[PDB]
Amino acid sequence: MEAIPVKQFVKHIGELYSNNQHGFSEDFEEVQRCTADMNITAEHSNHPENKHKNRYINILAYDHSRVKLRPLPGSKHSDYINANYVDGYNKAKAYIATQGPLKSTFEDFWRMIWEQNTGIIVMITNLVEKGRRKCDQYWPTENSEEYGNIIVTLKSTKIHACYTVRRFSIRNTKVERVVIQYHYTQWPDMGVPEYALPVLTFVRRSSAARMPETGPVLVHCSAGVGRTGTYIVIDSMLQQIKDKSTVNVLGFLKHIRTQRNYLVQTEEQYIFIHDALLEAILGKETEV
Repeated sequence: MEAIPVKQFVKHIGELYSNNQHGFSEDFEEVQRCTADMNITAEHSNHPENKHKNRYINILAYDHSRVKLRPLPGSKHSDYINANYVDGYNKAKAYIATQGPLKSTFEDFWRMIWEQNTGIIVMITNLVEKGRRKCDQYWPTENSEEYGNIIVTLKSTKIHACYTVRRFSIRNTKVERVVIQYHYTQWPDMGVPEYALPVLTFVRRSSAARMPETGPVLVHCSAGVGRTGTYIVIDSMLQQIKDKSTVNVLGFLKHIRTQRNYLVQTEEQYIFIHDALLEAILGKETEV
């Protein structure tokens, strides 16, 4: 895959903006089309027994990269959750991208967290936005809550200007673990954040929280495609910049689009990614 030095990437961004953002439009159009003939299937998502497990009927999890739950007694499709492994920078399956959990999927959600050895949750949505339900509260407001065989206890809450951090411990009663939730809270009902700096800080801090060597970082918003893809791309590209002082947004995005549908869902989001990376490059840190 063809990466470009930071200095060239910065000039490339100026070019994508020019001529009424003509370059951004052709880029994203290319992204929108790039899997159209691959017949990537999602039969499980579409199976009538999993229907109520999906937040949106047209947002599916591709079969080849879906996260599978261990089967349950009783049960055939008890392995299904609307969630996919997604690659990160130099590390396959660095993330799980999933929808905002439904009440009917709370057990599954926490079971996946257990079975995957996930230690970090990144939540990029409020429970309700502009009066619309985006996600259900899958964690205890206080003290403990049991979700099937997993007992979740809220240990601490830290509220920051643009995000909140919650520390849980979770116990499997089939028979411990720390799970930390980074919840970005400052998000407009329409469009992308006006300023990238708050988002950059959230990405930096939530990303550093990833301890070796634990399971994939779970990233979700509402549908688990738009803001979720945006986060995955920014996080990955930042890591690539720190490592090699090179960037490749379009190539990386086309790649992860094979892993879950609609990752980075809108052209506005695609543009935001570049604005965010530009400000990261201008603001720091070494070898630019």
